[PDB]
Amino acid sequence: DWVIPPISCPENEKGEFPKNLVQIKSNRDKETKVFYSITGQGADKPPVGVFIIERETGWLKVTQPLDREAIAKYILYSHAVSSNGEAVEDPMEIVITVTDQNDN
Repeated sequence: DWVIPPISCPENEKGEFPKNLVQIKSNRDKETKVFYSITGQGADKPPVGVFIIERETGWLKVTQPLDREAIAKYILYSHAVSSNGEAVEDPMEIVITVTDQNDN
């Protein structure tokens, strides 16, 4: 079921950017295919241009990895819409915690 406010994002990820990190999960996805949207520091606010999400699949991808040395937990806001044409967004706060890279 789509119910998990907290999320995890690796740091110092190396490979091919932009790169995907984790899928998103809302809630209204129990009545109609809901699409996503993102806004807040990391997307539109400084640092602007870091995280990006697919309003269709809800895949959370980023152009820049995270850094525990800088921030241990990032926070973003998102909106929801019905792939049918009806808006179903709501002030949703997504919490993204940082986790040790695959290196350990």
